[PDB]
Amino acid sequence: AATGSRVTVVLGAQWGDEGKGKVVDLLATDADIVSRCQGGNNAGHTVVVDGKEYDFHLLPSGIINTKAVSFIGNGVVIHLPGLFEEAEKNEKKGLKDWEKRLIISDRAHLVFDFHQAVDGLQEVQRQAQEGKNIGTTKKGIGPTYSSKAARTGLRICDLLSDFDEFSARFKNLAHQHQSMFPTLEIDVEGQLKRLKGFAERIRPMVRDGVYFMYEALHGPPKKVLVEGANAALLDIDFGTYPFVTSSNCTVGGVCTGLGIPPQNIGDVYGVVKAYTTRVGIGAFPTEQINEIGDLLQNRGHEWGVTTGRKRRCGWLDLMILRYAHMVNGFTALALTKLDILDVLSEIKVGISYKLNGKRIPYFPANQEILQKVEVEYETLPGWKADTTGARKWEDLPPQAQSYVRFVENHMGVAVKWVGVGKSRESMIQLF
Amino acid sequence: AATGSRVTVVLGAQWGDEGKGKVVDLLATDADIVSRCQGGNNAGHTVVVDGKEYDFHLLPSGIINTKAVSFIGNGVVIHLPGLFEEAEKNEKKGLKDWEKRLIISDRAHLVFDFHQAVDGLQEVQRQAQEGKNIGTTKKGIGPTYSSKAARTGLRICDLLSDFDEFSARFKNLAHQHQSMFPTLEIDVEGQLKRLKGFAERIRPMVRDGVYFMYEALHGPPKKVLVEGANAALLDIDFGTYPFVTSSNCTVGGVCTGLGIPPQNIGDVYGVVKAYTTRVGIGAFPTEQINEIGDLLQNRGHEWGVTTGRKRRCGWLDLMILRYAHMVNGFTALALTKLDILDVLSEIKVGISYKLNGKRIPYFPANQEILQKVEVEYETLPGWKADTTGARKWEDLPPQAQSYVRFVENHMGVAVKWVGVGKSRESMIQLF
Ligand SMILES: Nc1nc2c(ncn2[C@@H]2O[C@H](COP(=O)(O)OP(=O)(O)O)[C@@H](O)[C@H]2O)c(=O)[nH]1
Ligand SMILES: Nc1nc2c(ncn2[C@@H]2O[C@H](COP(=O)(O)OP(=O)(O)O)[C@@H](O)[C@H]2O)c(=O)[nH]1
Ligand SMILES: O=P(O)(O)OC[C@H]1O[C@@H](n2cnc3c(OP(=O)(O)O)ncnc32)[C@H](O)[C@@H]1O
Ligand SMILES: O=P(O)(O)OC[C@H]1O[C@@H](n2cnc3c(OP(=O)(O)O)ncnc32)[C@H](O)[C@@H]1O
Ligand SMILES: O=CN(O)CC(=O)O
Ligand SMILES: O=CN(O)CC(=O)O
Ligand SMILES: [Mg+2]
Ligand SMILES: [Mg+2]
Repeated sequence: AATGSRVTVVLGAQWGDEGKGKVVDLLATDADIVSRCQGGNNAGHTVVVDGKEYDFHLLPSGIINTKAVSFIGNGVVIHLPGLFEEAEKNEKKGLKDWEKRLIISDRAHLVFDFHQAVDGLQEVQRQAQEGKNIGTTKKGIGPTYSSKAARTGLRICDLLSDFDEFSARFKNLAHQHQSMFPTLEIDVEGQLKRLKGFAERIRPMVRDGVYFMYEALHGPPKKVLVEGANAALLDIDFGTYPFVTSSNCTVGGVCTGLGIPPQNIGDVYGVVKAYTTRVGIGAFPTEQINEIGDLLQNRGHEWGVTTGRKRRCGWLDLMILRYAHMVNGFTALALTKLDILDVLSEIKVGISYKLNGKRIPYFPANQEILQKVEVEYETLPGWKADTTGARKWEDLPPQAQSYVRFVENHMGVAVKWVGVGKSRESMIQLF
Repeated sequence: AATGSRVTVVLGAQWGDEGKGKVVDLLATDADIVSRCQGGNNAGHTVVVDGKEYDFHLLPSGIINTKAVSFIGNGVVIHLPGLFEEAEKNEKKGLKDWEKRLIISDRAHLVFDFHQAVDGLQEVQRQAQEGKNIGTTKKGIGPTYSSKAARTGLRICDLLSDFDEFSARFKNLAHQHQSMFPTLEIDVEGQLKRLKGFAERIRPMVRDGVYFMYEALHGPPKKVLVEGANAALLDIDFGTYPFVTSSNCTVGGVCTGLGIPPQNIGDVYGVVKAYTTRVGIGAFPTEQINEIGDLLQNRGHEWGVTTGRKRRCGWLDLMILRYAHMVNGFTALALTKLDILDVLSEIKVGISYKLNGKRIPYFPANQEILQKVEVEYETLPGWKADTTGARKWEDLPPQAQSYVRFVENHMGVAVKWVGVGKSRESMIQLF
């Protein structure tokens, strides 16, 4: 107890959009603190409660919980205009006094308008050069994380300190990018002015996140929830590089993005969609570009919560999941969108990859090798029944139960939740 | 046990060069695997054994241990020429068959010659512009971590796959930098050719680090040691930004740099020098630019193991140490270079900072605020006796013991080791 309490973590086990927003929302009901540790607003997390639906991006999904404090960690890159723009969209949905329960770490880096603009330019440039780009959300996430590493980026604490100093580096940073993209137009005083405004708006919410989390973990017992963004296979280190996002979406990102030791990390839940989706460029072994893909894409309403882009769809892929578990060490899983499969007579599930007629011993570090593998499946029998109404383990029909077990067994991790709808109550807790 | 074994970690608690090489060497004697998780060869870790001295940079310090396997994780950025150049320097010291016990993660990013060249240029540019630069080791660490985030950098697996594809992106990446520094000269085919050579040299050592560490942690019990590089206050997120290195030197870096969950991290030792040193630009509250600084710098032989640069010296600083503990959650400490203090009649120790005559509640996120604080000290009585010979807790004289306790008490972390020399046997294990 001297060490402190342990946070609960919700992580994406695939290529994002697995249902982290829904899982976090569920768990956030009785949490004292809900936080984001990495990424920016490239994330799109959907929460449904009482017929009311919200789409969060920078705001932690537990922001709707009026008793809880939503915290944005130092690992997150913030675009201030987008933040308020987002918060103000949810005001119109009933989000009241959110600015009263939102803490922002003063070490978080800032996404500047030219970062997003550079994001665009770099994509058009890679496309109109090598034929294809990464397919980023063009939210300037990659550019801003690149300025962070370079140590040229600015942080919250910078914006709130002397503004004349800030403006000095801001002008200099901008110029640096214009050197990358001469055709890049930046309204220095224009943007810089708005920034000056934002400073006073955010100021009251800002704090030292390190002391904040530390004090929280060692003071009277509290329940802290960490909302992962993106997912394992999108991890800058472990994902399908270079077709990944620019932050560590894996468990280690919790430590680096909030400044807490591995001794303060409790349960780490892996959010697993019953089938796989990917939005953007890059290998997708079980991708189904056919009638099956369309049923999944359509029945699942698979379109970017952030870009409106239609997501690619495929069968469940155990190779990526097992790989994800090796890096995150999930304590239990949340198997989502099981109901999407209610209508299939049979459901194929990828179990291994084969390159030269030979099976691969492990998930390829080289993404191109992945674009050449021939996955071998395990056809399972559908249940052809509506499960959207199930609320208990028994409500599920026989073949639905077998599907959950198939997942538990081939991964070696227990399924603690089963999603059968997008609304908070459309959940089944198995233990 | 189902989860697996837990690794032991050695981290720097200050601004580097605290003695991690000496601590790792000590602990590596009976380790099965010793690894690096972040940084590159900007690191300089000194090991002394049997009168024989080694200076490691990319090679894990446990490389001298012939029974153990030295592993370079995916969080590390490698400059191949420097790696062999380093390994070949230690051959001339008796390092035999090292290439037989060195594993290299195939996801590690590559530092290219132009990265180091860009490092130089950027420094000269910041200096000859705003008056001062960061004071990097000019090993191209910042530039290569910036290419990683941008997803433009290349990795081991890339170098070893099709070389024609590699060369394609290599040429493109180079051009990108020349756009940053037009005066930057790159011998594409020249460098690219050498790279082609290195590929075959490193190839046999490369492996999938994720599967490697995973298998190691779950197979028959083994002892894995993780050698941190740089230190807490140099952390890209938590250090004295922008006067920091470009990787997470804190505990979370172990998870992201090796792909292991917080559940596989055991003891995390903080290496603490009895006084503080910093090499490069940036705030240094207890810095002693005087006769005291010279005695410390001189008696301690404080000059860069990597750049030959004379390190800045100051009294011990508890503010940074306590802050370091908040982020790393040290389980025990290694108080090094206690013997350097053998001659002082009294020893001042910084306990808090004061900005406006008022004490600060916590370590400033803004580094400039740090350049304005007035530290308040706690003068302790020296022992004025030679401790270089002590090997037990009792050998130490009264005032030496009080110094160790002062540290244990003001940090809330136990000192498990006390350094009284640079040789492996010049250690005292308190428990
Ligand atoms: N039918 C159904 N929809 C679900 C379920 N869980 C989540 N969803 C929806 O699936 C979508 C997942 O996209 P997204 O919100 O981006 O996931 P996130 O980015 O991981 O938070 C959302 O529109 C959710 O409402 C489930 O169990 N069943
Ligand atoms: N006298 C003395 N020297 C020590 C002790 N521990 C380490 N050193 C020396 O202090 C220096 C620390 O620099 P460095 O090797 O860069 O530390 P690292 O980068 O943290 O591994 C080395 O030259 C060590 O040999 C100690 O207890 N006493
Ligand atoms: O540089 P970026 O803008 O991050 O784009 C890099 C790649 O990563 C993808 N991507 C980024 N965030 C994603 C997300 O987040 P959530 O699960 O939190 O809703 N869900 C799905 N895909 C996501 C993009 O489509 C792109 O291929
Ligand atoms: O971009 P970089 O080349 O990393 O420089 C950024 C800043 O970080 C410092 N620095 C980097 N590695 C260091 C080291 O490592 P070890 O403790 O492992 O031996 N020990 C001390 N100082 C170190 C540099 O002096 C500089 O101010
Ligand atoms: O929910 C977020 N994503 O799916 C990203 C996007 O819309 O591209
Ligand atoms: O041991 C490494 N450092 O001290 C870095 C340097 O020499 O600058
Ligand atoms: Mg989403
Ligand atoms: Mg060193």
